[PDB]
This record gives sequence, C-alpha cells and structure tokens, in this order.
Amino acid sequence: MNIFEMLRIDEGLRLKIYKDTEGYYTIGIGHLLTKSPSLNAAKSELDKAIGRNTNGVITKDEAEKLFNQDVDAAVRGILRNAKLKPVYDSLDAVRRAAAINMVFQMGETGVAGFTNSLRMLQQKRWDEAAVNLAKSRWYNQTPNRAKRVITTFRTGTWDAYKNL
Repeated sequence: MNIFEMLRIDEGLRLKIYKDTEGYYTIGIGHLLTKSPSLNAAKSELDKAIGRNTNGVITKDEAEKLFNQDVDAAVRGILRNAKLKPVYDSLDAVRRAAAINMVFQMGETGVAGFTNSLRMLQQKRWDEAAVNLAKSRWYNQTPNRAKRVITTFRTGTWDAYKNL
C-alpha cells in the first residue's frame, strides 16, 4: 500500500466526466474539473488539463498522468503551508499518506477537519486526534472514506485499506 493505491481506492477511476460527492464535475481518479454547474465549463477545463480537444472522455494513461500531478500538487500544498508543513514533517510515512489524502482535492470540510487535528497529530495523541477529526464536517459527509483516513492517522498502519 502507498498514497497512490490508497487514493485509487478512495476515489475510484472513471474515464468519462462524472460528478463527485459534492456534485462537482470531475474525471479520472478524483480530478476535480470545476465547481461550475456548466458541463461546457467542465469540458473546457478537461481539454486544458489534458492538452487536447477531448469528448469528455480520457484514456487510463491520461487519468493516471493527471493523478500523479494531483498527488504532487497535494504534497506541494502541504510543504508550502505554514500550518501543514510542521505537522507533515512530524509524521511517519504512513500517516503522511493520510495527510496527503485529506488535502487531496477535498471540500472545505476536509481541510477544516484535518486542520483541527493538526495539533493533536503533532503531539502524537492519536486517539484524541481521531476523535477530533471524527466529529468534523468531513466525517459527516463521508463516514466511510473519513473512517479509513482517521484509522490510518490513529494506527499508523494500512489496516483500513488491506481488505480493499
């Protein structure tokens, strides 16, 4: 298991434009295109992302290319953020993966829940951190996905992803 396999489990893979859990146009492995309700606007973003005039449809290779870019962007975002970087630096590699997930193209709710856990996480108060995140808005919206990520923070193991 690793961050790529982890997010592949949590986001799935779809090669045609679809709507994410918040109703936003998305493609591939959870690549958010736009928050606009316009499918045309979504298609425009897709073409710009891929570098060709698509039919709202991409290849698996293209989906994986975007995915790698998005994983990079998440790590970049963490390292450039004054609040996230020290917590990330303080974590082991398994828990780092959980952080990458929480900031992987999530709503505001994902950022807020993880941001509230930052303190307890840096202190390595794992059960307390887990509870804090469990009571977030993120968890309310996606108990299943959030539970897996929280279990990863709580245990520093891949146990929540091993049956998957």
